[PDB]
Amino acid sequence: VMKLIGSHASPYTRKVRVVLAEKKIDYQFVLEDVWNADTQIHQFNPLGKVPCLVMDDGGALFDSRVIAEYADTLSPVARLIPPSGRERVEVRCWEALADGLLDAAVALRVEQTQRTPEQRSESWITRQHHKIDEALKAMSRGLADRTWCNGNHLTLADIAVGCALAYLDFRQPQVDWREQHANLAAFYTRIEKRPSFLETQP
Amino acid sequence: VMKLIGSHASPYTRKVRVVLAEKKIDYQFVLEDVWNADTQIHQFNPLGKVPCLVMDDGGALFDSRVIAEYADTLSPVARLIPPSGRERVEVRCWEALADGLLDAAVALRVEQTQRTPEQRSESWITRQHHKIDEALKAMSRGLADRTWCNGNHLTLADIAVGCALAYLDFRQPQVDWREQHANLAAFYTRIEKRPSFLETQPQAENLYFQSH
Repeated sequence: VMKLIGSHASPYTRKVRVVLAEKKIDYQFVLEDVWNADTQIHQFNPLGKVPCLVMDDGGALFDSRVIAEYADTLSPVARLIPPSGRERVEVRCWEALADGLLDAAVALRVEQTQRTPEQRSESWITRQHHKIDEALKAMSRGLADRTWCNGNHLTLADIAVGCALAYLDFRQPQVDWREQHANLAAFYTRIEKRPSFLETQP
Repeated sequence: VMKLIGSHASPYTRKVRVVLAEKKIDYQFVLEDVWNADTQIHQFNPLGKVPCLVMDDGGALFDSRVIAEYADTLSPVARLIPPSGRERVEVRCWEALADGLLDAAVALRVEQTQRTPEQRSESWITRQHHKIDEALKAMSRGLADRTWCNGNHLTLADIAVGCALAYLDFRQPQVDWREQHANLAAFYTRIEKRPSFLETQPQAENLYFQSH
């Protein structure tokens, strides 16, 4: 049974867990705290980050984009990444946009947990908030009046976006993205009802 | 003609520029300082980062992984990403390992340029150095005795690793990765002489090739 090393809070881990649920791939979830000085994560991921997927042969895979892509090939249930052309690049770019919102949101969390008050930079905080604001605007423009991010079915784009919006609710709950972007609010109301999202809340 | 927004120093931009050169895809390189208060980057990439590839119709693509992947499809010259199976995933994972080394080295550059001396965190600096150390060990272990990271030819894996090692030479020269890992030193000697690498050195930021 493949092992996924991660945490319940990690939104990049959540992206992978939603993918695995949507693909109906069996796995064992192994919890690790990567921020603790005595973490053992470097035995498996040289970058010291979660998620990391460890196979039966002991092969380790990372990061979340690589794992999600691999998982899509492992099972015939759902079609999360289009095989080619315009649709594939669109889906990859949506994943990058969502991962970039996560990067900014996680940076804001790291600024509070990994730096003392004297080490914190208000210009850095402002900069990450601006990225989140701009990413949300792009997601809203991109989705427009459509049900799905790309094509007419669930893809990794939807999963990635859903994880990003849910992570804002969890760690930046004062960011009122629903008020600014009604289509993203409606999108999330739909996606959060999926069992894959229900079973992977942070 | 597509426009690539980037900087000479940016190693993620370099990865894309190397890919574009290997693929023989024409593009216009548009220099941008994303750290300037007057930057225009958010008019193209909502994340405010380089590289960003802008198409004839104004459509914008990011990040470097997505751009490199798209670029491999645009031309029949070389195949930088295997179409499937085990080889594709291995190449994607190699790219993530190199990009993660870059993430740590860039985090160090940000700790220098975006934090005052009073704000700098020695624990954060140590953490990123540990990631670079561990990434280099994995790259060395993974490459072993082979000529290329994956299969019998240059792939995106080799390009990404090359840009990472070059980026350490450029911003972190005290990391003696050559002395630590003989196989990486030999790998880099082979890859740095490729025209795609020669034409994209971050050191070209200093305007040397505009001298007569």
